[PDB]
Amino acid sequence: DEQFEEYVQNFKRQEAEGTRLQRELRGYLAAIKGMQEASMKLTESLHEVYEPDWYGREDVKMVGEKCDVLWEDFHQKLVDGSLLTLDTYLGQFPDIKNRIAKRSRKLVDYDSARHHLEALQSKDESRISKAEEEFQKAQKVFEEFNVDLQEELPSLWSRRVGFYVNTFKNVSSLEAKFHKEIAVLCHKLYEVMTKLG
Amino acid sequence: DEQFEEYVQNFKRQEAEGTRLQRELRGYLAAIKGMQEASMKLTESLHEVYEPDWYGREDVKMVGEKCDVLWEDFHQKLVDGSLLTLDTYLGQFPDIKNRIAKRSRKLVDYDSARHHLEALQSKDESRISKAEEEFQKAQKVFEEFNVDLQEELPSLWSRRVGFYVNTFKNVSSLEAKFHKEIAVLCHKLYEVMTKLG
Ligand SMILES: [K+]
Ligand SMILES: [K+]
Ligand SMILES: [K+]
Ligand SMILES: [K+]
Repeated sequence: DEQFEEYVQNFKRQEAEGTRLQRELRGYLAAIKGMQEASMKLTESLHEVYEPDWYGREDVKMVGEKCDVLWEDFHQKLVDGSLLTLDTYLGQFPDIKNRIAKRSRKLVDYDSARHHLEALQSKDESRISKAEEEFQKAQKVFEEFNVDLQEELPSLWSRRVGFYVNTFKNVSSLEAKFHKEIAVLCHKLYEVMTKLG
Repeated sequence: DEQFEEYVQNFKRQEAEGTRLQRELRGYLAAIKGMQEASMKLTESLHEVYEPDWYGREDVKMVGEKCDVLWEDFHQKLVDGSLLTLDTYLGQFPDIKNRIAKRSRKLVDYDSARHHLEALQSKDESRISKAEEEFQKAQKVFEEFNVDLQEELPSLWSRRVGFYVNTFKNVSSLEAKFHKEIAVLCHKLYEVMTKLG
C-alpha cells in the first residue's frame, strides 16, 4: 500500500530533475547561439578593416566562414540530438501524472464499495448482489490502473540513471569535437595575422 | 589647406571603426560570460544526479572545476589584455577631437586678422602696428595647434592597420589555447561517462 506512495515520490522527483535539465540545456543552447553571433560580429568588423586585400584575405574569409559553420552545426546537433531526446523523455510524464490521480480516486471508490460489507452483517439478498456487482466492478477498475503503474513507475525510475548519463555523454562528445576543431581554425587566423604584422 | 580636411575624414572614420570594435569586443566577452555560467549550471545538475558516488565522482568534480577556471581565465585575459589595450587606444581620441575644433576657430581668427590688411591700403601707423601685434599673435596661436595635428593625425592613422591586426592576433591566440585545452577536459568527461554506462 505505502510501497506505491514511494513510487510516486520517485516519479515527482524524476520529473523535477528532468524539467530542470531541460531548462539548463535550453540555457546552454541559447548561450551557444549568443557566442556564435557575437563571434560572427567580431569576424565581420575584421572583414571591414581589411579593404582592398592584403597578405591573405582568402585565408581570413575561409576561417570566418567555417567557424560559423562549426557553431551552426554544433548548436543544431544538440537541438536535434540530446534536446529532442530529453523532450520526448519528458513527454512520458503528463499521461502517467493523470493515471496516478485516476487510480487514487479508483482506490477510494474500491474502499467505499468494500466498507459497504456491513450490508452482509444483519440481510436483503437483492441488495447484497447489487453491492457485489458494484464492488467487483470497482475492484476490476482499480486493479486495471494499479497493475500498470506498479510496473511503469519503478521501470521509468530505473532508466533514469542511464538517461542522464547518456545525455551528458553525447553533449561532452559534441563539445569535444567542436572545441578541438575550432582551436585549429583559430590558430589559422593567428598564422594569417602574423603574416601581416 | 584641403590636405588637413583629409586627415580629419581619416580621424573621424578611425574613431568610428575603433568604438565599433570596442562594442563588438564587449559583445563577444559578455557572450563568453554567458556560455561559462550556462555550462556551469549544466555541470551542477550533473553533480545533483550523481549521489552517493558512482564510477568516478572525483574525475567529474575535477573536470567541472577546471572547466570553469579555463572560462574564468580566458574571459579575464581578454578583459585585462585586448579590451584594456583598445580602451586606452580610444582614450587618445577625445583630446585630439577638442584640438581639431580649437584649430578650426584659430584659423578663422588668423584669416580675420589677416584680411584686416586693407588697413595698410590707404595710413595710421599706430593702428597698423596694433593690427600687426594681433595678426602675429593669431598666426603663432594657429601654427601652435596646426603644427602638432599635421603630425599626430597621419601618425595615428598609420598605427591603425597594425593595431586591429595585433588585437585579433592576441584574441585568436587566446581562443585557440582555450578551445584546445577545454576539448581535452570535455573528452575526460565523456571517458568518465562511458565508464558508468
Ligand atoms: K548565423
Ligand atoms: K574572433
Ligand atoms: K563563475
Ligand atoms: K557540459
